[PDB]
Amino acid sequence: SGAIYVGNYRVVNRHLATHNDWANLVWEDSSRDLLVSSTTAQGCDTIARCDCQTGVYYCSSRRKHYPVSFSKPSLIFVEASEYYPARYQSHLMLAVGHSEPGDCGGILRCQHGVVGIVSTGGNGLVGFADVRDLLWLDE
Ligand SMILES: CCS(=O)(=O)c1ccc(OC)c(NC(=O)N2CCC[C@H](C(N)=O)C2)c1
Ligand SMILES: [Zn+2]
Repeated sequence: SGAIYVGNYRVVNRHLATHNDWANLVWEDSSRDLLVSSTTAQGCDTIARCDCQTGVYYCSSRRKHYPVSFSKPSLIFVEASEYYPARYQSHLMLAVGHSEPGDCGGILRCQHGVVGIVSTGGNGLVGFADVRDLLWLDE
């Protein structure tokens, strides 16, 4: 679990969105596993606007942060789950690191701010949904 709070927006994994997120829907994209809902309280998180390929992510299944080197956002094949059929997920960044399904939502950050959230994983792999291209999160 986990979310990003910036301005009047809450960014979460689309597969973990609540009834309240869908009732206050701003934008969603199944192909990216992202959903953004509106909030009444002001968020203070900062979104990175950069091309960093190194950062630190929070891993809840270890209660620890880990440094990662990650690939540029791209279309990557993701095996079927109870949430989605087998498909290509877009804007996904892959890295070597520990992750379990419940780690989705953990923030990945670089020196410029929030880069994305955990969205997929594998055997010694962790994948992050990028949010740096969503310029409207700041206006
Ligand atoms: C044996 C567990 S594992 O295959 O290593 C593993 C580690 C980590 C994992 O998530 C961090 C997973 N689960 C997933 O990647 N997904 C399930 C939830 C929806 C995700 C999506 N964006 O489509 C895909 C499996
Ligand atoms: Zn950066």
